Amino acid sequence: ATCDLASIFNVNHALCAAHCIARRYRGGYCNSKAVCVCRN
Repeated sequence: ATCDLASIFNVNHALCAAHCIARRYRGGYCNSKAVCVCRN
C-alpha cells in the first residue's frame, strides 16, 4: 500500500494518489514493479 522502495523516487505514490484520493478514492500504491497504481 505504501510503495516498494522504487529508488530515488519512492514518493511515486503520494503525488499520484492526490488526484485519486480527491475523488474520494483510496489513492494509489506502488506495485511489485515499483510503479504507482492510483485507483481512480
